[PDB]
Amino acid sequence: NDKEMRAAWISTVYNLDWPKTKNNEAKQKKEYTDLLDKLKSVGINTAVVQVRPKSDALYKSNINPWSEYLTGTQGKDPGYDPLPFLIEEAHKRGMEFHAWFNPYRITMADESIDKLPANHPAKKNPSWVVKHGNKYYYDPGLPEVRKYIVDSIAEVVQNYDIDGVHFDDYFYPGVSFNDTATYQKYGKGQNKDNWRRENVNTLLRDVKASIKSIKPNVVFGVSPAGIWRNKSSDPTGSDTSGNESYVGTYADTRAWIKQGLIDYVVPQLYWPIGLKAADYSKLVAWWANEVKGTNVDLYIGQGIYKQGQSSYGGQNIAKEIVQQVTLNRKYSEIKGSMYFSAKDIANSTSIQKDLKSLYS
Repeated sequence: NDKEMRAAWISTVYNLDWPKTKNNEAKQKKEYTDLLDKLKSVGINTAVVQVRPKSDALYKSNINPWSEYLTGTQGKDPGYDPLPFLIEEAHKRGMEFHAWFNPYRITMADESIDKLPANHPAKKNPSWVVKHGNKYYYDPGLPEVRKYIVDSIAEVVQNYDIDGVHFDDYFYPGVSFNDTATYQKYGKGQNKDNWRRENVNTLLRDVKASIKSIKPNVVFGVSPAGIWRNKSSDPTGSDTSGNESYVGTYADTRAWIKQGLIDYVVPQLYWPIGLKAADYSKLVAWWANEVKGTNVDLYIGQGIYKQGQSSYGGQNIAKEIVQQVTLNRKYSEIKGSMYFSAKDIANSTSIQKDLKSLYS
């Protein structure tokens, strides 16, 4: 058992949630504690903080360079290690802390691979690197890549009092990923798509095992995209027609659940109730079902960033959050929620009011 999960994602990429200010220890800290206070005032009991937004570290590592989002320049030492502060301030307020990693990302759109610092693992191991479109990734199919990611996670589990380790929804960036050489070396001739899915499964499985061998009671969870497979691809799938995690991304969430490769799962149900392509009410039911008779905790990823902007087709989730969570609580298999993202709680008094009424 446990109390209802009420988490907020605190994203560090492009300084989305924290920190707003660069090159200012005192202000970064105050911005974090101000943010935590806001989240705690509405019932948030867990902070899920992106400590590796981009093959980098918001912490002192012997493996991964300092994150550019602290100072503007990757590899630049900010003069303090943020992570202990971020954990200890969360714990002081009675909140759990999950460290959030992006495993395969190296660059964002259109950045140069030659502007990485010399000790960057992708600089030191160029054979690990795959270009897809306007971005570069670590190859999920290389054993050495998976070891490096396991070792990167293990360092944090060893050195810090985290409660959880968390991956979000980025696995493979598309079907056309140029892993031919790696497939030839390790794929045993298997169907390439299944091979890719199992590369992802293998990473999750090695990470869980590494976590447990250091700290048995630290949890491991993943927030994949809200659709695994549509009914049209697999009749046991969901009555939906959106994008499927099973094939773009090769995030085979069912298999993760069936084999207990994770302690919790957080499908991103970032759509309104009654939306034809991805109806929230249908997906909560489907996912409640997926975890029946397992020990995997299900949390719903809540898309409160959608507040009626034309960018998202006028979809307004924030407006119906009370309805969404009230529906969640009708399923005993659902053990709480994760809100994308913390800035939306911070910046909107109506969201605050609505969360307070759910969590008082």
